[PDB]
Amino acid sequence: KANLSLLRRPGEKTYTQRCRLFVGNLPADITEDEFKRLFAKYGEPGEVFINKGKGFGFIKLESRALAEIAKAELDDTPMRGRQLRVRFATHAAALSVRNLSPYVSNELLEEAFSQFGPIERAVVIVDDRGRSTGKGIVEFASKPAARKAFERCSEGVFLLTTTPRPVIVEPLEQLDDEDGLPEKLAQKNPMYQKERETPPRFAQHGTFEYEYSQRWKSLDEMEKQQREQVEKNMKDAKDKLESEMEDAYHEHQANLL
Amino acid sequence: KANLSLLRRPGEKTYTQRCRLFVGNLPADITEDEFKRLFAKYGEPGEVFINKGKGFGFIKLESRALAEIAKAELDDTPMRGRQLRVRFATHAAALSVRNLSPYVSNELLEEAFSQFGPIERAVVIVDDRGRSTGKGIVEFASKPAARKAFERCSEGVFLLTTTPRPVIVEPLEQLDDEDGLPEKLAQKNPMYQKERETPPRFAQHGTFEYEYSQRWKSLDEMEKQQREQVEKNMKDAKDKLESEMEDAYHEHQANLL
Repeated sequence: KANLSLLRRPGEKTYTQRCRLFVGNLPADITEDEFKRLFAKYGEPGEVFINKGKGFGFIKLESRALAEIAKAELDDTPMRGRQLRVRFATHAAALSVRNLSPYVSNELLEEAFSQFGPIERAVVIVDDRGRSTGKGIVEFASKPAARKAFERCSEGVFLLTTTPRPVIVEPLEQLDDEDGLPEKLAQKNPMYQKERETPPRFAQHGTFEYEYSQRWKSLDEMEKQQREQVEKNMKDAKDKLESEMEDAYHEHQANLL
Repeated sequence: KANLSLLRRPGEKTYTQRCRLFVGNLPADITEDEFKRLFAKYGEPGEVFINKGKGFGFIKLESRALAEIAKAELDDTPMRGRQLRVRFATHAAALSVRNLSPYVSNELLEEAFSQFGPIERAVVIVDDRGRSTGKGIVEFASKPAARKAFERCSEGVFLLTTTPRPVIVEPLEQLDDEDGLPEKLAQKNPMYQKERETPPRFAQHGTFEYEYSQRWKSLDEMEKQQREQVEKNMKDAKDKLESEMEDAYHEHQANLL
């Protein structure tokens, strides 16, 4: 109980953006001291922010594990007749990385990107078999550090290993698969009422909806084929570049024998 | 303490695949009764599986919240000199859904797909602004139920609302951004030693690595443009189909005046 530092993982930084919780649906009469009291069981807080009138707040805890337990224990709990909503806040300094060679590790990715500023986390995304997907995520402590990493890697050629594969850096798309789109918000849409008139169904042959849908599916099948062809054409161009460059290199070494 | 049912969220099913934890690096002398004792604090277990010789096990807890707390409290804890690894198991019956209209909700998606078998969870993926991305996830309790949903929606025209948008059902790609690719596994690769010889760097002008990388980047820029063009061409074909079908429908209604 006294040593909460036991929840910190090896090499984990403390009070990162991954330790930040959002709390929504707070009663309008909440105080900052009361909001701190709600999280007192989870050690010393880092940043604390409350917006009384909109009933929401932010709090940073010491470790990811502490934040996960606090989220699990406080989410959907009542406070003066309001069920609280506790969620992890969205990361404001995260970047996607791609064109990673198969031997690039989480630690190498962190070493490399640390030159642009302090890293909270860097990870190589792997498939169900543990093989690299060639993609990764880099999370910086601040937005300027991410912006430098993004600008420098786009302007210059950032290489991680002997084999010169340039890292491609792009902003990370932050998507929500937790709350998603609840009926309560979809109801607010003006078309919703007319849209729910026809329930879920399999379209019947000899109807306009079946004809339109079958034709739409054939266009979607065509799009996938065209996408797959572009990928194959450009992969062939990339492989031809690799061979041309290796031949030019071997011709150079020959001139130096 | 006595009523663990308080951690179950509204409408949440109990003992789902989302309540299943994987535990790795168990000592070779573990017993099933001892493995159950490690999780006794987290209520009655569901399915329990242990493989003694490989030092791993699976356990199902009552609610997602219970599983998150157990994961957070037991991960990286010592057991007879071995640090345990606790993770959420991968879902074995999950499907991706796309071409969803903007007023399709999590609840509608669940209602619809429940005809193929019991649903554990169905969710519409939303962006940072809460707007539908047009994509969703459907998690079934069993593999045959997912296979039916996948086969029927591919063969037939499954529609969710009045506006006939066919749902496109595809298997969900299960990727790992938690453990990723650690150095300990990348080290096992035969090229790793030769690959780490050249440290992370910006390539210098007037080198073969700079020339190859700049040319590779221009081919990657070309691929993105070609991908974006295919998308635009096929979107124009889809929009033209929508107009042709609406005109054919209005011509039909005219014949019925």
